[PDB]
Amino acid sequence: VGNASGNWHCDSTWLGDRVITTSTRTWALPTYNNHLYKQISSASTGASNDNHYFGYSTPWGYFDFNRFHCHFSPRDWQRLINNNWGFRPKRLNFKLFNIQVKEVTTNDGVTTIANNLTSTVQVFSDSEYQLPYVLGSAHQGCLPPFPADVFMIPQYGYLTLNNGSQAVGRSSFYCLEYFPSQMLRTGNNFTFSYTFEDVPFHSSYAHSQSLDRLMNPLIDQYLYYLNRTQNQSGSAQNKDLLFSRGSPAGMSVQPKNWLPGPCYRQQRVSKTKTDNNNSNFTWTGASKYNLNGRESIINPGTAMASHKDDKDKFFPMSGVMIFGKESAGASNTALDNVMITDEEEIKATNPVATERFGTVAVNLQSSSTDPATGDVHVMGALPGMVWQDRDVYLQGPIWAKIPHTDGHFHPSPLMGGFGLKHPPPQILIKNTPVPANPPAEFSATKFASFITQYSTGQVSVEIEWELQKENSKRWNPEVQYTSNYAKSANVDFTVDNNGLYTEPRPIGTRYLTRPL
Amino acid sequence: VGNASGNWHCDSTWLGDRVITTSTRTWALPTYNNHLYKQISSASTGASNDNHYFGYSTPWGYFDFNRFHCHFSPRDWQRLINNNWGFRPKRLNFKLFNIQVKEVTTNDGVTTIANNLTSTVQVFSDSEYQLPYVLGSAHQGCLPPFPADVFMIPQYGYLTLNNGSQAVGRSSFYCLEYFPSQMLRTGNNFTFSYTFEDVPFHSSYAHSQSLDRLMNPLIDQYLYYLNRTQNQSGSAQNKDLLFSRGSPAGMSVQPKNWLPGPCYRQQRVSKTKTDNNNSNFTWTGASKYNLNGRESIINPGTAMASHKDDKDKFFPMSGVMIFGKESAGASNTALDNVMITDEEEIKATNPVATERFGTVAVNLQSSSTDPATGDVHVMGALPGMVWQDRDVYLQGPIWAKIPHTDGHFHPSPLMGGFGLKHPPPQILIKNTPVPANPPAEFSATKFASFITQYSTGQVSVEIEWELQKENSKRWNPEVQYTSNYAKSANVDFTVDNNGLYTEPRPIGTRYLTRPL
Amino acid sequence: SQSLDRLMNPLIDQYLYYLNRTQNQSGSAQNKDLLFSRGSPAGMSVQPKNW
Amino acid sequence: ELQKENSKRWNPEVQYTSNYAKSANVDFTVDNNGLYTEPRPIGTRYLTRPL
Amino acid sequence: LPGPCYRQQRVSKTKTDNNNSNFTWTGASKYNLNGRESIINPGTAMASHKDD
Amino acid sequence: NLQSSSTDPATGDVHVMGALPGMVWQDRDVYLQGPIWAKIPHTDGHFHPSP
Repeated sequence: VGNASGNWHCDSTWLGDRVITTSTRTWALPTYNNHLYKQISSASTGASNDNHYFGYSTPWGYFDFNRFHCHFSPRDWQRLINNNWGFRPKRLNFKLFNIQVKEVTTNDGVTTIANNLTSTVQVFSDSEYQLPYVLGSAHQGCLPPFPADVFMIPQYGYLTLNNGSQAVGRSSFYCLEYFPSQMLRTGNNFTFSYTFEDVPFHSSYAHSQSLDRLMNPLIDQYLYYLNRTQNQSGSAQNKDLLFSRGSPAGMSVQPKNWLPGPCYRQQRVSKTKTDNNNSNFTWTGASKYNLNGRESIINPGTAMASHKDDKDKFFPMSGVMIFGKESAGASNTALDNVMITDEEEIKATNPVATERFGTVAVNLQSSSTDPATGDVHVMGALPGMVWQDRDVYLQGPIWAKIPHTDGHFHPSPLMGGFGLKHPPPQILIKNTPVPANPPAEFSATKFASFITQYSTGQVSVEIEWELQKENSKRWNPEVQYTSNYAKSANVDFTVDNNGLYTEPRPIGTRYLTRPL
Repeated sequence: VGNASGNWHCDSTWLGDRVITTSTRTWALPTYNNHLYKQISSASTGASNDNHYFGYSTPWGYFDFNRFHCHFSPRDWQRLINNNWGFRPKRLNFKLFNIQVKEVTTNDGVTTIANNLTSTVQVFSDSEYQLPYVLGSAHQGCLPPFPADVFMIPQYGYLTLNNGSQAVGRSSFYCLEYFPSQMLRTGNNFTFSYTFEDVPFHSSYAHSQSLDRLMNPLIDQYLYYLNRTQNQSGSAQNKDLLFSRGSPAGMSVQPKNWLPGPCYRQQRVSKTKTDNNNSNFTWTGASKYNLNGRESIINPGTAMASHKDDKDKFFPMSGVMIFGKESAGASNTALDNVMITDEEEIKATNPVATERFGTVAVNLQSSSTDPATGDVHVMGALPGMVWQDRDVYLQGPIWAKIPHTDGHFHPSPLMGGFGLKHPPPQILIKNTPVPANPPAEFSATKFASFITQYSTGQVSVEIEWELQKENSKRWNPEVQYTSNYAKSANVDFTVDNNGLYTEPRPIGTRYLTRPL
Repeated sequence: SQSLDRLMNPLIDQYLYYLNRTQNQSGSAQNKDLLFSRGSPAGMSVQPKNW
Repeated sequence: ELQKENSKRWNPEVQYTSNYAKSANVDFTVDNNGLYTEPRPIGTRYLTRPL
Repeated sequence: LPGPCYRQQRVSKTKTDNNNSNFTWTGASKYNLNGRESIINPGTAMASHKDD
Repeated sequence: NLQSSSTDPATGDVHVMGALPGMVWQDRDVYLQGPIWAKIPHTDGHFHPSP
């Protein structure tokens, strides 16, 4: 009661091929739905057969830290980037301590808050993945990137089989109260350990060679190919068949061994509105998939390059990660209030999201006006493909539960990060309802007179990350993320005079190089 | 919760060649910056390119006892002085107990304070010197020289590379929340031990001989020197060269072996305004150094004597330690509200801050009107120099972190005291934020509704001081600091009818004598 | 990350004083007098340093 | 013998890097005539530490 | 860099080459210590004469 | 001084130095009839305590 339940453990430790990050934040949890489960749907709303949903709202909250900046600090994030070809999660240690349940009452303008010492808050971990996993969707409410900040616990809500604002019979309704949970008073605590499964290192490197440019620029090939089918000689046209062998002179015609990654073309958009086509093609123009009638737009889809060459002003309509900007709005907001990621270090293996994959024949030439070369806007597969995946970001996601089905393909989370069959389980928390003064005679009616109260406390999260040191005999210097040494009124990743932490821009992880 | 976390340990123990002082004070710590870090600078203010700054304000407080009177009592300070040639710090024991976190609320004039039993206060020690050390600067907020007094914990604030109210890229922003800290409830406590590094004893002695007066006043020297170059004989002038050997008759011309300490002349100022020159030369006249454009005045600089001979009414414009006077103001204030220290027992080795170091030749005499003897106002170095350092005072500083660079010189803190590569680390303390009642639906916006509350408690500090007994065969009595045995209405170092502790005047440490 | 002249805490004053003004303003143009003030973030170039 | 850095500096550090921009000549290499050239001198002071 | 230096006045052994007057005191180099200043004998280790 | 449109230079003779990192010097030679030792004054500090 009068004894601390835990200490403030927050720091980072660098150990050769491993790094350990520990974060601690102060949280606050209010009573949700007034201790009630509620049925929710898109019934009697803006409608739209492509936005219908059916689920439930639980009085439970949940802890989430699926954002990198929850663990690594800007400086740490830098050290990782400039010196490591890759990294991965390993172990996990979750702590919940210093439970403070506060009771609140108001009257005639007077609002006084008191301590309900004899109160409990329930906690449990869905370590069997029996409940709907909602951490895969980049939602807000995670641990504040700034340690001194205080946050609220996001409310838990799930969805089920819906048929246009109307459920089916095979739909599932889950009750979190049907789970064994540990009740904690002001002097209690809650600990939990997790072990990440074996997954490939993240690509924190950028290729030094393009898939199409691997051969030796000094030696010819012992292979030949159809050079000219027209045959020049002074007769304008005379058919004939001629062949030639590859050479540094013509690299685009040499026989390769592999092919660029898959491709699902999207529409292009210029940052300068003055350069954009008119009309509102946001929806009617965007690329989307059709799933049981209701079709959904495609966010960062197939890992494709954002822009080509110098044209750094273009970007996929919905093929890039876009983060907020502290003060940014919810609906309006212009460019100067958002941050668009630039997937560029992928142009060496993956195609460009806006342009075509390639060209394919469509007919024969038997006395027919050949050819028929048609543009390809959607590929996928083909034995021999080689591609990079989407890069992760400081404020970007971390992991995502790989849907349990009969099959999948390169289960890399399209939003970036790691795909885990068994990811860090959901940690659910809830304030125990404390009924107010009951009547003086029995009433089998559902009780509804509860004492309004909330709870606060700290929370620690320790994660051990396995690194992968770089081994390159590259002679010339490397590209490194650095801060503008120039004079400035504001220091990047700090606080303003009003005291507010702002993240200047998103940061990738691909700066060091490696031969393809 | 209902059990004391510690006792009131405050006393002194004299043990031959060692003395142990233990102090205990009651502290109070309010929430700073509303749990926020803020960017601060001299942007949009009185300007002045010599007063620009750029730093940050932390919600953290800090414990400081870098003042002698925090440990030694007036009587103790006397015993030390009258009987010891020197002394030094040895061990350190810091205790933090009886944590009392109080919660406060106000409404319609009504202000009631309550106990938040289930609350914590964070504490940690920068034992790796990773954070900006701000104890070197004689700031206020230390432990009250009077035990019964209660004090507040000073707020922590640091500065970084600034370019005229505008930072650079190489500037550093530190977050104290990124440090592992121990959280304490009402029944918890915090202990810490430190070991002072090996440093020379402080000079608690005054020389019995002047550097220029060491030789035997009864014996001549076997060395000669140019006595007269004019040659008298009745021809008014006749060149010639004559030599003579040293003698008690002429001591100022005898060959010595050493030289007085360094010197950086300052302007002189008389206590009697009527004797002072007109105008405001405080700035345009004072001595200062130029560091990257912005120049800063020089406080107690090179250890030089304050006044010479009888002229005890003069003092360096900025070469002496000046303490307040309890009721003294901040800007105005006249002589009768300040206390100026008198560095006098140093005239035997060190020069006078106001006068010149000496005279130096500036040319030859080859048929040229010699000499050229020019005054010296700045010296430093020279093999053979010997000097004393600035004396410490009862209310004066104690230690100071020696800046980590490639080199330094006699790293004695100019303000006096001891120079420590690894000084007593900074002890930072902070009230854990307790969020008020949150909404009923999620909001990823930065939380800002906190329950206002403060904390109080005691704090113990034990320090073992190594002494250095005196060994002098001096026959005649010594000078001792004593109290005016005469009748008086007020007893020195006590309290008035209104109950207020006042320190009559500053006290040096140099009373006993020792042959040079 | 810090300049020798800029180490002190930009939030706390100093318990040390120094000769602030030797001219003394009051409406008599010039009137000598001696006045002192203690260091402050307001005037860092006049605060007592250590090195 | 090296001396690893131990700084709890939050914000990124200044690092020596190569101009990622397009260029006809790669720094610290050889020209068509085969001659090694060193673009410019390089210091060693990029990382930071509290004074 | 060469060692420290505290220049002194020069004197020729041949009086005929010396400047007039008695600069022995008013010309010599000395330090000031608490009012009473004292001449400087062999001070900073400096060479006596140069070249020939 | 500087040279900004100002009649430079200003090269002034030095008659007193001392210190400066990088200095190297010899000490006074001893003589057959010369001194031998000398007690180094006990103070807070000194510099190359060669008599």
